[PDB]
Amino acid sequence: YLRLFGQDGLCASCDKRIRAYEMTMRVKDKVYHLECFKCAACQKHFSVGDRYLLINSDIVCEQDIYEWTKINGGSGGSGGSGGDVMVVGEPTLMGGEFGDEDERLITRLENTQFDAANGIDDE
Ligand SMILES: [Zn+2]
Ligand SMILES: [Zn+2]
Repeated sequence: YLRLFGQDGLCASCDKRIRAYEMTMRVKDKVYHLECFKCAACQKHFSVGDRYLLINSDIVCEQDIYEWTKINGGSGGSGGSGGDVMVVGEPTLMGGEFGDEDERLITRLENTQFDAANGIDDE
């Protein structure tokens, strides 16, 4: 096996290399671009905090979910449990180094001060 530069999670929708920009969440088996993260029936874009359903090809929003599955699906309960929905995860930049090379060569003590407010949102 020969090594490759970049990412191994290509966009199964547009068949393009997911690198540098990407800014997407990790899906079940296949990874897709943010711009490519649109509905298969409405072609609309999804936002963080909303629940999405992954169809045979692309993502299908709750707006056309019933009518879409009704035409290309039907009836049939065969398999091993199926009825879960996932929320669109926030984008995480691949450009982030988290290492401690300075504390491994030289040992130094430092004092840090942080202020916390504490409080949750309801409305
Ligand atoms: Zn793509
Ligand atoms: Zn839709």
